[PDB]
Amino acid sequence: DSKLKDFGKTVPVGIDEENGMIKVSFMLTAQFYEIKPTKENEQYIGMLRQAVKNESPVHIFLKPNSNEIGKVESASPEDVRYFKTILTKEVKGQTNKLASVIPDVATLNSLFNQIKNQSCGTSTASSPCITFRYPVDGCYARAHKMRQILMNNGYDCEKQFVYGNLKASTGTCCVAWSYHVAILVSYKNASGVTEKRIIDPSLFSSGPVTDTAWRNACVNTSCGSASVSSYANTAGNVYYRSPSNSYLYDNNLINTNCVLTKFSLLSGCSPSPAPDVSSCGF
Repeated sequence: DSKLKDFGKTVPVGIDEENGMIKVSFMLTAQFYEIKPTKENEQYIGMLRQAVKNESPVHIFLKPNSNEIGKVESASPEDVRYFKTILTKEVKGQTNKLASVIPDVATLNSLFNQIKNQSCGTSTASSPCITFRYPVDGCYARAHKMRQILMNNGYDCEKQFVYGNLKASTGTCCVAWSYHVAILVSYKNASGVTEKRIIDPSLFSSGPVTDTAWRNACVNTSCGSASVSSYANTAGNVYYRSPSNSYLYDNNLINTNCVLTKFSLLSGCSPSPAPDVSSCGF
């Protein structure tokens, strides 16, 4: 209805009960949404539970200015068909050939610098800049844009998706996430042995870090309760991976650039929830 905020259609991917609240996660967005387990909400909650089970879409209405779900409606058959097409079990490899392994640490560091130079809030960056300074949401777009920079240099990489009750701190404020993603880059060390590091300037400004260290930064207990439930490594071209191992792609960065543009001026841990990006297509 008009009193509720239309979030649009999405596929819920997780549901749990924490502190008398039902916490729901959705595809692509890293934000949690909540719904109170009241008698009035029992059917909405059931619709969500079944949709999580089956990875099927629903239509979400939010209480205004909040992450609280006020209503859940069924998705159309056109919706079901549409979501099955974009959130797929069809695996599509990267078409143009690139080197999957960076030749040395010096080149890894060069790549890190090129990526960090594209941060929103730096004079070196070109539009759309990468919105590292806005950790609330958009990890998926930041990671895909980071990958593009590697590809501009003739390299590909992996993604690592980590999932759970995640919390991270900028040093001055906290965000909560249902998942996070960054690029996982393979490079040859001094002895020619392949090692991997995450690059993620939204969490580590200094340089590439181990994935172990990066996942730890996603469970920052100074922010509240946090834990990891899973992680998965994927091909770099995967834009988003669901907890059911379905893939979403963004091969022309249509979605990536749209999201980065939408968040371009945002910084810190507000606004939360992040602005609507449902209009960004693929």
